[PDB]
Amino acid sequence: GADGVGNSSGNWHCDSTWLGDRVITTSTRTWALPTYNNHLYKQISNGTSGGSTNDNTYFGYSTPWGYFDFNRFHCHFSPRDWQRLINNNWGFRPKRLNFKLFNIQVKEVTTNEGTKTIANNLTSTVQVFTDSEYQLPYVLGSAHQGCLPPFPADVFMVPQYGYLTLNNGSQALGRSSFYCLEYFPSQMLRTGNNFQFSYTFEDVPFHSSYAHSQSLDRLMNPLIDQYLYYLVRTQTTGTGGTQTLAFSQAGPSSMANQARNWVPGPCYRQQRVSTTTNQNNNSNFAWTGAAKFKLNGRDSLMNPGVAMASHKDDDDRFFPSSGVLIFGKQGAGNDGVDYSQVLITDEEEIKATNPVATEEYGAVAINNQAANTQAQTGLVHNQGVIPGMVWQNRDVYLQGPIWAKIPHTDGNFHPSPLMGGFGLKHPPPQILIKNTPVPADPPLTFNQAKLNSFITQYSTGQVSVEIEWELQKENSKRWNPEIQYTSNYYKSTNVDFAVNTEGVYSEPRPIGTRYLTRNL
Amino acid sequence: GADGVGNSSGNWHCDSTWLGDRVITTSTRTWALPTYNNHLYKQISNGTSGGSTNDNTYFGYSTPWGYFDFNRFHCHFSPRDWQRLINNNWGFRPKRLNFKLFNIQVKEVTTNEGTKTIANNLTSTVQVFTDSEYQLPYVLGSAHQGCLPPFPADVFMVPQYGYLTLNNGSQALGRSSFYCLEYFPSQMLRTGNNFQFSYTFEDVPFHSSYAHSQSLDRLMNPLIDQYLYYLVRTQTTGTGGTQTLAFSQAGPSSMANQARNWVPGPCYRQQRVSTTTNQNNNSNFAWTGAAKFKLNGRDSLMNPGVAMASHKDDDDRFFPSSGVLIFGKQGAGNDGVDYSQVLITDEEEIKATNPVATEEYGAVAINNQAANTQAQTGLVHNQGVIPGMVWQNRDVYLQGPIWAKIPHTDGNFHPSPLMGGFGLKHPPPQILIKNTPVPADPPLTFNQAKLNSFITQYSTGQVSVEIEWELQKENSKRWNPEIQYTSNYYKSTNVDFAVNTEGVYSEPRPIGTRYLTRNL
Ligand SMILES: Nc1ncnc2c1ncn2[C@H]1C[C@H](O)[C@@H](COP(=O)(O)O)O1
Ligand SMILES: Nc1ncnc2c1ncn2[C@H]1C[C@H](O)[C@@H](COP(=O)(O)O)O1
Ligand SMILES: [Cl-]
Ligand SMILES: [Cl-]
Ligand code: NA
Ligand code: NA
Repeated sequence: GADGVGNSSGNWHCDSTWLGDRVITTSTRTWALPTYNNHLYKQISNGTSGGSTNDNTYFGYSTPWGYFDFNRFHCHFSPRDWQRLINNNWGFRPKRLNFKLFNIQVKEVTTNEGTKTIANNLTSTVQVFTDSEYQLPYVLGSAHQGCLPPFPADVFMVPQYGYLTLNNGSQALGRSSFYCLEYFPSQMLRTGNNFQFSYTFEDVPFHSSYAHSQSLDRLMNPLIDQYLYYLVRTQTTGTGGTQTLAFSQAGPSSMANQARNWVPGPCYRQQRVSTTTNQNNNSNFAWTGAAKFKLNGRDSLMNPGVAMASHKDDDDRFFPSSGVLIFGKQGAGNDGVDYSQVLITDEEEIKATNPVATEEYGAVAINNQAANTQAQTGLVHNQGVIPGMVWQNRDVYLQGPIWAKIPHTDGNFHPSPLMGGFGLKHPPPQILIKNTPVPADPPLTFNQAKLNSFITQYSTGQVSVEIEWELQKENSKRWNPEIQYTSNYYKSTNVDFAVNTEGVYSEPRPIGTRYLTRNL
Repeated sequence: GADGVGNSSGNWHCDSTWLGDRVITTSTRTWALPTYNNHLYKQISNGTSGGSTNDNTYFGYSTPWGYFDFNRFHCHFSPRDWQRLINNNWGFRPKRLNFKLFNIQVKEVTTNEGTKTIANNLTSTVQVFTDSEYQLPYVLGSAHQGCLPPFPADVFMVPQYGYLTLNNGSQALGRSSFYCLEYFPSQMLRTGNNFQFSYTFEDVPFHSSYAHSQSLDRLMNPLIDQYLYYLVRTQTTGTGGTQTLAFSQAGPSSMANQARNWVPGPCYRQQRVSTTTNQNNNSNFAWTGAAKFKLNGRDSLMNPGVAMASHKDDDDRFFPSSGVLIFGKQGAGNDGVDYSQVLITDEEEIKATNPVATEEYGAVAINNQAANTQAQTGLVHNQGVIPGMVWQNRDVYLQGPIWAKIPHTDGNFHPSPLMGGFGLKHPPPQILIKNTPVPADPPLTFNQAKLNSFITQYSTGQVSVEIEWELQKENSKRWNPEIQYTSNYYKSTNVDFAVNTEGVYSEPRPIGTRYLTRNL
């Protein structure tokens, strides 16, 4: 038969294939969908009143719908695969994908007298649809939990969909928009029924898997001397102290002086903090210290900020308070976890072209030099883009994000997601799922009221995401061995990126993308 | 319909057909699959610490998967069939096979208040796949229990899959590899869904079902005398005792002296032990006595060793402590069972070309003979292969193993499984099965955690293995009746290879392969 209950409505594909440039990832996981909001759209707001501050106010709605998110690299990549990709390519980018939902099973749970039994409702349905026109608030790219699990074996719960609208305090404005998912043409399923579609990534720039092997400043030959001169002295050396103009040709020895065609990238000052406890000043400056941007009278934290080097050499302990991504160690607590639990990423690789996060961009003269007045200079903590700058985008990690929807705005600049990734105008459409409400027996005499009693049930099934990535091979003529991600030989009680003695896959550290080195 | 619940998704084939050389075996058994490891991959290690010795240390993983093993002769052969094959062929070998899984039924068991009920989950699925590329640690050929039952009627449990990786003590090394079965493209089934495939055995040498009827030493005509001489005496006979060189032509009477073109096979000394209790020395030399090979600082027992004759004639009671296969009598206990329970196989058939297990290979001179110094000789307990050797491989039994995967190594010698069988580089692929986890109702509010609650269920179904064997008929011109496996006429209370009064099929003794005799 075509579609029956005693028939697999799809298969399990979890494979990675490398041919030439194209690497194909395929993942399958087993999901479970709870009933959300008792089949109800609820208005949710957080007020100014009460303990909560004004910066955490919001207005929105929580829907009875769940959504499928695969926006995390680890979903499509095995740790071993991530290794192959990082260690041999100068870049890569998504090309197309394929989604599938199958072997859907709906169960109805009954409880009597502390006795609980779960069996099948076959006639029951499950609704699915894609926001192919992008008419629904984009949830994804907010780094929200609920993406497919990293380990294929694990079975996961489907995230609940909800959105935010313009708000003043705990109130909404005239502008704020209320969306109803049901007002969307969605496809329905019964077990033996399957859903699926395909999408093709708009053209996007290859991510850089290469870390520079020349600093922006050191772009010139040591042996030669520039044909240009610079002002070397305003005053005669020694006792005389009489103003004079002396000019010198910037040479190899005087490298700093010599003129350059390109200058470092932009910077927003980030407060510095040291892993060692003692060094830090004894105040709770987590918030007061941190850089932030104020929008509509509300100050939001600048996380994770513009792309900047985490630390200057040998300052490894240092990190921006808010200027890097942080990943919890497995089993880590959501609130107030200790330092040991967290994995603080490090973006030092990009130090060569990008400004250090914790230091000034540089200095600019504050006044005209005078016969009486002395020259002055001021520091640059906040530096915007100017002609001649070059820079590197923030890195993605095996457990990082992949893409993000570029806001539909009149304009924007270098729209590469600040958390790292590919910026798409038309990203993979949001996939929405929901269990169709099955009413409990209605009262015998007609009632104008809307039914408030339903059979309790949840659904389960497999999901498949297959993505085709385009690689960009290395062309380096570097004579010496390059740096590469490896797993240390030395013995240990547990294996890296494996299950422990209890059956708990764990990702020991974040894994960057740039190991291979390319010239500037 | 094509695939429905009320439809047999396969039939029962249990037949043997003989045409010409080709004998075709077909078996079908009914299996049951329990849930394994609560749907969890678990890290398993045995430590140096505690009672366990260092030689029993290991590191590995236990998977939620089960595997189908047919690697035992009795599965495909009826005892009567084994008889026909052994009693009329000089050899045979596997040619191709066909596997099938069908009539899959998944049951979900419920327990309330000490009340247990088992019914059907139809929408539930079962995953299956073959390691057609050999990317998974090879379990088979380790003589592990869990192969299809010998008796067709019996219903069996499916073995759990698990593997081992490089370990130091209870720790893993950097090299050690962790495999995830789910990362394998596997096919899913619902009842009315069936799986199946075919494989063809790489070319392999016919097993020898023939026992030699000439000793390697006695390969020459009695009547004739060799045209070659040997050194018969170093000293004059009688009183004189003065050195002289005397040479004689090796004749029929002096058979031992005469030169030969071929010499016996290799040997590793095996400690001798007698079935009679009194003869044996009163010490627990089971381990201390036994020969062993030390790998990576760990001593493993040499079981079952190289192929060697169990005993010289009339030494029938004797056997190598570790140098023969042992099969438990039906109902025999796993640990510390008495001698009566066990069936100790006997490889005396091969004594003619192979060295006796318990005796030295022979002797070699230890020094140069001297006018003053006397000649000396030393025994050879360990003897490696040298030009001119010929030997017989170890026999397979009706309840023995069939093939084994030749380790993917740079080199090897005469790669015939030491436990007996056919050595294949690409053996029948491991067949992996697993019940797909069906989650218990999830909590209403999204949780980042991985689901830990599942409906309890197991599966059942029929399995079919069909193998085509190629025979090699006897060509003997032997005038007298040959020895053959028979069942003794004399009355008994139970029939050989039948069920007893309780319904317990039992294999009374091991059944060899070599009865027919061929010349050397
Ligand atoms: N990841 C990503 N997504 C979307 N747009 C991006 C991305 N990275 C850079 N850009 C911007 C930068 C330029 O404005 C343009 C490509 O020009 P070019 O001269 O090639 O830099 O796209
Ligand atoms: N059972 C089995 N499996 C695999 N390889 C085997 C087996 N028996 C012997 N051999 C080896 C011995 C030789 O190296 C080769 C066949 O050569 P020949 O001159 O025919 O002995 O194969
Ligand atoms: Cl976490
Ligand atoms: Cl047994
Ligand atoms: Na709510
Ligand atoms: Na276990």
